[PDB]
Amino acid sequence: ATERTLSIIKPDAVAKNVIGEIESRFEKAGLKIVAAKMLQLSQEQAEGFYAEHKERPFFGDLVGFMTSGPVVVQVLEGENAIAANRDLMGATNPKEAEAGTIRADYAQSIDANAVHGSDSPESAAREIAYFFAESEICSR
Amino acid sequence: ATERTLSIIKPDAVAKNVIGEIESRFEKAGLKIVAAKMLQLSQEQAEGFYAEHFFGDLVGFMTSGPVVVQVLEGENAIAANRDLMGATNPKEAEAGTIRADYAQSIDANAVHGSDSPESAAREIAYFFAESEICSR
Repeated sequence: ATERTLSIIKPDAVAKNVIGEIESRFEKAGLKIVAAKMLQLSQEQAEGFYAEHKERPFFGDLVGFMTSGPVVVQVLEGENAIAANRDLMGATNPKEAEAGTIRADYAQSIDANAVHGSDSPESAAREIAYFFAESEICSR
Repeated sequence: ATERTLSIIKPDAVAKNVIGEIESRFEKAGLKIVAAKMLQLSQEQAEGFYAEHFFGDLVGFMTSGPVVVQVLEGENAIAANRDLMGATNPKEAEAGTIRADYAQSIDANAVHGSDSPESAAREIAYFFAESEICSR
């Protein structure tokens, strides 16, 4: 059945002005943007969201980047969306993503990998709540 | 000059999931999405926004479903957004313009766009706080 997952278009993608194309990959895969907003995270906001990695070697560098510029945080909804959005995205590391994946077409380095998406139902619920209030989401 | 303008992707376009295609239109035209949010407009919100004004029809459509409100920035953005959208009525908009390509009627014309400098500032400020617009 249908589900909702969190997707972030990251600073690097935002700065390349490729929001439309990426957004079209989602839409044309059958997923619908049911909640979205552009913003710039703060040191604290980035750290809250990525708390899971709070003691890994790239945490400091990740926070830096996810806060370095604006992003489009958004909720994608559709049939089996969590798994779907992962298929669209490709490997976290761009040099491993099959051709045609957002991460392979729009990014070079794992630092600046274009997009984020949730990896499970449990993190999908957590992440959506982090950035959106239920009344903000306009299921359609 | 580098101006800003208000853009809305109206319910009809959002309903058919073409947010990508229209967004790519602006970006490729040289415009930049410098602030955005999806949201369902309430009665007052729509009436509030359409302050300088069939009215009951406009309001009715503009609230029939979710929309994406946003600020576009870049050289001559206000009129470029206009030349891009095409004529307000799609039954007359030149081929290629957003409205001809996505729009059915003048009642559901896919997009909206600050019609002037004075209308832009008003329109932008109504939906967005300055701190939600991050130029680049």
